[PDB]
Amino acid sequence: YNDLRDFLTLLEQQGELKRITLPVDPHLEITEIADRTLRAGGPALLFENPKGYSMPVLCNLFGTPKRVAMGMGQEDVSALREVGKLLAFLKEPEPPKGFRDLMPTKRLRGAPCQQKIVSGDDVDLNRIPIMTCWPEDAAPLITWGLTVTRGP
Amino acid sequence: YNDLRDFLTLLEQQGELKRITLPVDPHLEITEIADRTLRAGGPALLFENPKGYSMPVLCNLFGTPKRVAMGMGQEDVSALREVGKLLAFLKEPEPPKGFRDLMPTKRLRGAPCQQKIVSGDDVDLNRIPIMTCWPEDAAPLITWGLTVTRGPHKERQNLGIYRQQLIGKNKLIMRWLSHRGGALDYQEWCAAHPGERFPVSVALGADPATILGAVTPVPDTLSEYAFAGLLRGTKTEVVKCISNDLEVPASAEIVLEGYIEQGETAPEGPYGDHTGYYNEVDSFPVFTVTHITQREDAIYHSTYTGRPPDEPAVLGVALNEVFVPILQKQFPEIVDFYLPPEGCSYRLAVVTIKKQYAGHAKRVMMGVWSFLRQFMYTKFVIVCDDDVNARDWNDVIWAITTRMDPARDTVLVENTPIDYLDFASPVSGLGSKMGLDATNKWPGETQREWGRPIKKDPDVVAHIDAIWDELAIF
Amino acid sequence: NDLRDFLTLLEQQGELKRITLPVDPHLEITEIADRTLRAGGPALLFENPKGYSMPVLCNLFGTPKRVAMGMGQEDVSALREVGKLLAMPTKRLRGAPCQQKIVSGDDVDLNRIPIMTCWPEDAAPLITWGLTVTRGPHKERQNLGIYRQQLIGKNKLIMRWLSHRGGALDYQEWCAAHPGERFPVSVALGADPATILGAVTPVEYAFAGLLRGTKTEVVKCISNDLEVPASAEIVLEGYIEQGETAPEGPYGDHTGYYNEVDSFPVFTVTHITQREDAIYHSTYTGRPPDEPAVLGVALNEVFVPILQKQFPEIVDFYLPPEGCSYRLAVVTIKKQYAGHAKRVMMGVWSFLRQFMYTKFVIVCDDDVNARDWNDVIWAITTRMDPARDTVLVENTPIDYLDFASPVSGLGSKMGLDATNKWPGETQREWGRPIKKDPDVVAHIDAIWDELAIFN
Repeated sequence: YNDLRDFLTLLEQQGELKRITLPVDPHLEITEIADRTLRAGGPALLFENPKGYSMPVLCNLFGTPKRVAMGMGQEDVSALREVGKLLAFLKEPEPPKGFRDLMPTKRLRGAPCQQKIVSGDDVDLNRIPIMTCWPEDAAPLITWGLTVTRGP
Repeated sequence: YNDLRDFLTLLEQQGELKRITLPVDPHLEITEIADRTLRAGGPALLFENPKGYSMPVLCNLFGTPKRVAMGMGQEDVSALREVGKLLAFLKEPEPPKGFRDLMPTKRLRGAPCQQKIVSGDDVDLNRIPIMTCWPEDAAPLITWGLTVTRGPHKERQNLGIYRQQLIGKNKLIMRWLSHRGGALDYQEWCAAHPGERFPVSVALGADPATILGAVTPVPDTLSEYAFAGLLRGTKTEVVKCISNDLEVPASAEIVLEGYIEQGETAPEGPYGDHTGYYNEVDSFPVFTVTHITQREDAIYHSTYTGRPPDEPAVLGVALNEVFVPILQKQFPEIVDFYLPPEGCSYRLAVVTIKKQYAGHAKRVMMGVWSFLRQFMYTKFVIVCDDDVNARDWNDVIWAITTRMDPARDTVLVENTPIDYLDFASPVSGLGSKMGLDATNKWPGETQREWGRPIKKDPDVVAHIDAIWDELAIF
Repeated sequence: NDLRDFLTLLEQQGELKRITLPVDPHLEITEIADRTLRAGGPALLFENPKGYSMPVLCNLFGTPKRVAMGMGQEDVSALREVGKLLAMPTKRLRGAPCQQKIVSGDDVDLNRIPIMTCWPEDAAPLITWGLTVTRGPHKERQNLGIYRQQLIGKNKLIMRWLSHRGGALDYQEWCAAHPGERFPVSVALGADPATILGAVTPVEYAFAGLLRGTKTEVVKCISNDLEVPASAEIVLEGYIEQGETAPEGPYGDHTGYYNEVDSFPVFTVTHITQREDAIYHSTYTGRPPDEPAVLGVALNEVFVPILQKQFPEIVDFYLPPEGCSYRLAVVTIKKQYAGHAKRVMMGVWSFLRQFMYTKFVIVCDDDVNARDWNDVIWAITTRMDPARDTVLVENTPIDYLDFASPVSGLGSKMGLDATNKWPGETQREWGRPIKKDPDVVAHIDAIWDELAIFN
């Protein structure tokens, strides 16, 4: 609801989340487990013992239409239709000037995403359990994470 | 503004109206005069001396895009775009229940359209100067006048433009071509109350807004009359009928009330329409007029259809100016969207976009044949870049001929839906469409060095643009 | 008689407007002439050209009625008899008016002439008209031909010889017979309508003659033997030094695109024999239609009678300017059987050679005005079905310079059968056109004035 953590506690309650405390390698091993998992329904996976990393790797979060729906505050694949109706309506909010005579972003000061910080000299990306997907892949590849940019 | 009369006094002041006090026959003579008139700009015509009738015949009202615009409280052909923006916005008024937590019709008691009344025993339609258009036409035919009907269960009512043949002193033919509008309310009433007569009313000479509202297509999320209100600025004043609950505009000039006797039909004799050819005889429902109500010194509004430029043809050009923005909102690449009258108002369209990638032309193509319902029957689409005037055949032909390879750049798709009356098709209601993009070809679309087009200097076109009037060339 | 005389009559008919306001021959005249032509508009005489003395004549052939008067025929469709004619010298005057003024040596200076620039990206000013005269080193018969010459010096123009036959052929042989010797050349600007017109027709000086009956008058050039028209407003007598070739920067042409760079012979001007109060005559070639296109339209009338001898059913053959006056054709005929339109189609793509490169052919019935898009589109949209009425022939020969074809010199053509379909072609009830009875037309005809509709 408010953040990812809350979404995972919700899913874990609904049996939609599984924790693999067993040692797993983020180098194409996580994909294999995730692949089989997704290929058979399967819950979101949370590997808390990645070989050589301290960060648990969370994947296959939206591996089911049910979970995708839930992630949108609907908890029902069908409800997605209501989201379509909304999208349509949002396109034309106000009328032209001729016949017109008839949800802000809450910015905080502090943020949990800035609890731990490192910069410049020491910003080793190698500390993050970035995973490799297939045997012929070039190198580890960040796959999620929304890139934010602004026009000039 | 409020009623037709006011619209004509306005036009007459602006030199857009002319009164032919000379004796003229509503039997194909008015058409001839109107035709020539419309074929050369010409004002709306008001014949106040029809041979054998007391009602002056008013025609060619929307014979110019200017006058069509004015009739919509805009007084500018360009302004029509604002009407398109409005139409788009009206479609989605309110959000779904899920995320929701974050212009009425002024009915009067009395009405000038009911100043004079006759019914049943004496409802001679022969008194009205209904005009005949072409020499081979079957008989006099009412051409304007919005037909009002109501469904057997829906409170909302529909306004329709159906031509009506004169088959009796009090019988007309109701030609409901479409499978919607009044035609739907009838086949529906027949179900809900089989055998019982279907109520119908036709209003002749209503305010330009109610007329144009009936013409322009509006979303089912709004009543025809309602739309007229936005256009006009004020709510439209309607009034209850006499033999039914239907509502007709109170300022209407003449109003015909009656019914349609289930099963009663009649062959709609040949008539020439927009295509410029005669329609072949066909059977249709017959409207029985039990009541004729009109104003004092009421004038008969009428028109005609034939080889374009047509009275309706120009209305369509003016009406297409409103779709442009509705079309652009969907395809921002579209610069201009035009449908030449010569192409029978809808049979051909020219689209000019800002090509941003190979194969783009095909998208706008499919777009035209699917987006809006008023362009599903057009069988010819030409796609061009923004350096060509979609409204100038010299520019379009140049494009077709210089930046196109027939076999390579033509898209033919078969067995698409087509107008039941388009005799030129292999089979009624089924035909093919042709798309021809004449857009500059990009690498991939071609392997040759494309030509560098001549582009006029903006400042020069701007200079002689000012000194132009000083240069008394014409 | 001559140019000066043709302008008189033309103005006598309200077909020639003098422009007193100062207009710049640098693409400003073009912008004006271009609007004038596209919308009817009479010939234009720019009397007050910016930065120049002599006035500028432009767009005199921007209307088929002017091209008609340019031979006293008054009949645009009178060239048809000329075509049928395809089955008389000059009068070499001694001392012509076009020699009332003469200059030479380093006194040439072409910058003094108001030669115009047509488009904002054009290499330099260009001489669109001009009757280029050349005498081969063999026969005593000189050639004409119109070639555009780019200004590249106080007395240097680029002689852009298009094909390899005609004026260009001379220079070639000449270099062979007389290797290393300067090749005489001259260019007349302002010859009478009959002369210039005849200059642009496939058959040279004789043709112009027949166009006016009486033979044309010529005059020996002051620097060479070439005989230019006596009625000329100004003559450029010079030579083309062997081996001297300058690059002709990009110029917009009749197709409405810029032509890539290319090298051509350079005309060295040694003399400029003009006349007192002489005017400059030129045109412009840009996105069609343009002065030259609407002119070829009239010239293309000499082929109509040749096409009719072979295809009697053809009622009218037209090649609108918008199609580069050769790429698209519209033929109206008196159909006599199913599939008739196809026979005509291929007839267009094969009979005459000058027509075998028409990319688009539209066949219609005689009740259509091939020269009226309101009638053609009507026919196309009301009597066609894209699917079966379109003929697409592939891998055929086409303009080597037409970059729209997939390959140079090879591409496809499209035929449009917009004729009324008959029992074999359609299997349904064709429509009967709305025809008006003359009695009612006649009536309002006699009443039209009374009805002060527009008065």
